[PDB]
Amino acid sequence: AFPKRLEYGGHALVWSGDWSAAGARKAIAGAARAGYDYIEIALLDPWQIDVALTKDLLQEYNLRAHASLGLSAATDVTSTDPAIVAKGDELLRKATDVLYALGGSELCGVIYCALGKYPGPASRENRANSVAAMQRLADYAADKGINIDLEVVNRYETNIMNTGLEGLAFLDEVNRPNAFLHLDTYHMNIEENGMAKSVLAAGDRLGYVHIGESHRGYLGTGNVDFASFFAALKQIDYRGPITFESFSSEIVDPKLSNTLCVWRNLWHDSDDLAGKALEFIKQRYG
Amino acid sequence: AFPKRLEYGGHALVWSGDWSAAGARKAIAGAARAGYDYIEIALLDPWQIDVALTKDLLQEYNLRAHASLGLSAATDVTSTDPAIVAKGDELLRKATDVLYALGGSELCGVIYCALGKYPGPASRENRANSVAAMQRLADYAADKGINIDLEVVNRYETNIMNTGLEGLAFLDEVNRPNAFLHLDTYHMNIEENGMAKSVLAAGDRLGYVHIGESHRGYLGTGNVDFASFFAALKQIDYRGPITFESFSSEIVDPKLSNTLCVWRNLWHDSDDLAGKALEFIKQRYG
Ligand SMILES: [Mn+2]
Ligand SMILES: [Mn+2]
Repeated sequence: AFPKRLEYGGHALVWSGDWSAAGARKAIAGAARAGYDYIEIALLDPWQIDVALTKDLLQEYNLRAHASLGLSAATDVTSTDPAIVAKGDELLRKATDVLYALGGSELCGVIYCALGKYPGPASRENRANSVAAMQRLADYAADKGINIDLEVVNRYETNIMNTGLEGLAFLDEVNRPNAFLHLDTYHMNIEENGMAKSVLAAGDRLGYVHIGESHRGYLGTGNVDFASFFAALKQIDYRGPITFESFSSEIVDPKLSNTLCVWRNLWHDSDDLAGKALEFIKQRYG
Repeated sequence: AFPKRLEYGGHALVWSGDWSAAGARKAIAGAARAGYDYIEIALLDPWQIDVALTKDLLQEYNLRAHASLGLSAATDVTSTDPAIVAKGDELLRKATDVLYALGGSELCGVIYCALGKYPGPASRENRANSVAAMQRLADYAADKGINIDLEVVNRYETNIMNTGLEGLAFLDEVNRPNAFLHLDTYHMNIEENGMAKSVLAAGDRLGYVHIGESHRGYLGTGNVDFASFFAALKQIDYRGPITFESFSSEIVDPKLSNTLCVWRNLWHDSDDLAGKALEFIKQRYG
């Protein structure tokens, strides 16, 4: 395990739909302006990012970076197609390399399967292929001082693990010291038996947190029991990354936004949303 | 509007994954055993129902029947392909005919689009095509004393309407006296700004209700603010069908279950689930 600290991050797609030179400056300036400790960069295509320019931007705005991504059908490490697993391994190493290059310590999100709506349930071979891939990734990450955090997402985004309890079981099969559980209030709101059970069960195994409202808009305008969730984090004295995650048709990444079915505009003012989000969070945890 | 009354029902998939002679009896017996007033039949293929056998089963167990369905890509009434919209019209009239033969009064569910994940947001033409299809269905249903209830579902299941407010606007465009809004607490838990706003807004336009827990499992083991929702229903003095809807890998309809991403086993004992659900509901609304 590599060092974790209580720090507050904003997801790139709060500010930018793409990670062009401009997009990168806008998001990084955005997060720094709002008072975030770090930006979480979406690395669905880790070859299109200008790492040197991004590194300069992080220096310029005195801001840290972690990275999240979701694999695609072409890079699905659950695939019983060895070629498709190899493409996944290759993308996760590239993502790890980019993250290392930016002085990052956390690779999180849906890194263990294709992000999206599977047409049917996962076979044991799908899960087995997933476990073996996170072992290979954890071993590669470990050489570069990087922790991986597997994000438990709802039934429409993965067939592998939809609850923290399922994630902890999968993690025990992975059995790597730098592999952790990643919980997201948005996904918890759908799948979990209250907002506390998975956090209490995780303890030190919880390595990353996403704060998202039930509809993924303004914090406090949805159904998520944040009082419950933040109570649970306190009970295990959680000290790791907490990134605000939000999606509106206002800022769209052609792939990720349609994958996440972001059909409505829940906000327009990135700075208002991000500023209010960090306030909301620090009021209830810190 | 055709007569509505405050009556309690269970969704077929609580007991049975198919509507074979055996599956129909199992669902109807299950509903009757728990003390439900009606069974809600999933009619995704209305041609496969043995209507006489089902009619005999309802008589035998002294149970009423309502019908819910989702369209598929092949029958999507939002399609810009006129042949696909005509297929939709044809299926919805077969569903209506079936319901009519069972002496039914409510065709509800995702009757206005293909149930599932859309690759992108709905155009005005998609919505216009939908409204016109629901107008044609409503006029056909009216001749057979059948109301249609438009079920608002989360972003992963439709790109047409994701909140009650959006559903009410769609509903006003349809402008038919036997057309109503259908709310489902499972979908509400995701998309809605609290559990009261859409219900207070709907008043007499709310024609049909589904009771689903946040994870579609045991009522009261999830995140759904039922106390808020039932307080809202009381405010508008709702007197219509209330269906307990639940999905577990324990009982699989090969199509519906996978379309709804039912990866997890949230129950095994249909009778225990269904019995506790009705009690839970009648305790909070009666
Ligand atoms: Mn997330
Ligand atoms: Mn429903």
